[PDB]
Amino acid sequence: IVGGYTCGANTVPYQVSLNSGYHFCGGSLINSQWVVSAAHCYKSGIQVRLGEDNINVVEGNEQFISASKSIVHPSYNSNTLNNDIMLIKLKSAASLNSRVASISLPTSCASAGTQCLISGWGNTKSSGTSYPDVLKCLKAPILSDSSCKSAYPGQITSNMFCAGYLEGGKDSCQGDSGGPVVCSGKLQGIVSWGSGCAQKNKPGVYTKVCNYVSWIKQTIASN
Ligand SMILES: NCc1ccc2c(c1)CCO2
Ligand SMILES: [Ca+2]
Repeated sequence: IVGGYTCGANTVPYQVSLNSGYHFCGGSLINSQWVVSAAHCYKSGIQVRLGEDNINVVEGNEQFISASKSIVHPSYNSNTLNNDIMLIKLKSAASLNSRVASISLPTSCASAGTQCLISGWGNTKSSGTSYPDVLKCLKAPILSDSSCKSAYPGQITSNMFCAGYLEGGKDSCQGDSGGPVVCSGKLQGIVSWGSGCAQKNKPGVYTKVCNYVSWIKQTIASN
């Protein structure tokens, strides 16, 4: 996250870290057994780390649970990033508490102008490279379809939205991938892509979660 703030420990209780020897992506806990992330975060050998603040220090609220199964969306295209969503099942159910909690799925698509919270352990510099240990946060609005399209000609599908600031300075960044965009207590986006971080006229692009709720529910019901 560039241009964000320190969230505070365990203040974003649905935020997980995906670890394969090191943090490599965010995700969102959506029930005791399942996490939502980006398809471009897929790999084998994932351990889900819940209850994290400092990802380099055991602070006392963590739960570490290995994935039993990954399900990339049927229609994910890794060249266009259309349908950039996957589900990860945990080998055991997480203990839910005030610091480890699921985030609700949307029942309707959010509108441009809605305020959201984006979080993660990604790079905090737009030029340069510095990875934080503790979780960073950013409040950012959803941008209109038209302005998203204008920023990225011929790249924004109906499964994507932009959020952030056209003036730049405040955005998600590499290592935030797969993490949440939460708006009014609902998971509306997944950190997906963009062009650099926090550049003028290049806001973040996010997977539009409301389009995937019935796939998510049916997948959970049979897996
Ligand atoms: N600035 C949005 C954005 C830019 C780059 C990036 C990500 C997000 C996740 C992977 O790398
Ligand atoms: Ca920790």
